[PDB]
Order: sequence, then C-alpha cells, then structure tokens
Amino acid sequence: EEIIWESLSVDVGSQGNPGIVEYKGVDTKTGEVLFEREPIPIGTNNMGEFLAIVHGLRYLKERNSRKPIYSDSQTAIKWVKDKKAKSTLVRNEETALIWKLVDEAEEWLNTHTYETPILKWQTDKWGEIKADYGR
RNA sequence: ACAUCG
DNA sequence: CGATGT
Ligand SMILES: [Li+]
Ligand SMILES: [Li+]
Repeated sequence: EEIIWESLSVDVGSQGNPGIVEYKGVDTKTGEVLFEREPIPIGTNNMGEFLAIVHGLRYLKERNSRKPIYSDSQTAIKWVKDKKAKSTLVRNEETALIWKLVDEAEEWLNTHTYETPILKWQTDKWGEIKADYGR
C-alpha cells in the first residue's frame, strides 16, 4: 500500500544475461548510493539480485540498522528466505567467481541472524525501484 | 501467468 | 526479440 521511505533499496544491473553483473544499494528516500559491487564478468540477473539483498543484510547488520530492504525480484526474495540460490547457471571456470560469491552469501546466511524485513518493491504501482540501473 | 534482467 | 526464475 504505502512505500516505507525509511529503507534500503537494492537492484542488479547487467550487460547481457548471462553477462556482466553488478548491483547497488541506495537510500530509498534520497537515492544516495550506499554501496556498489564491482562488475562481475559473468553471472545472471537473479544471482546479482540475490547478492544485492544479502549484501544489504550485511550492510544493515554492521550498522545496527533495523531498516527494511526493498527488492523488485520475486526470485531473489525467495532465495534469501530459503537461504538457497537455485540458479541454473552452469558451474564452470568462467562462472567460478559469481558462484563463489553466491556460495559465500549462502554461507553467511547460514551462520548469521537478522530481523530485516525483505519487502517487494511494487514496480507496477510505484515505478522503477530507486536502485534501478535505468537501462 | 507472475517477477525480473537486457 | 532473448535469457533468468517461481
Ligand atoms: Li530490478
Ligand atoms: Li533494475
């Protein structure tokens, strides 16, 4: 119904899918960029969306912040809830990096606690999520 | 179908 | 138009 302006919004961007993947997190209220991941040579949209949420969780926990996270990704929200990124991407030498980060993100989820609400950004009603790459 | 990525 | 996902 109502946007929770006191929140962190995350989103993936890519060049190709599979292709070059990056992600960022922004203050929903101001659009200030709070973190940005160095481009990863090969990954999928959903792997990047998953990493972005998990990085948001870690970012907020380190800062003792109870703010929620907005994501526009039905897939990644579920993967985080399950603590399991069910990606179809082949595991080979050229995808090793993204899969290492995904495996490490799952490992973090399985060794830490959080209460952060992970909320669906309602693009149809509210427009593009504030972290969108506008591509 | 729904949610995304280009 | 194509790919990633539930
Ligand atoms: Li997105
Ligand atoms: Li986006």
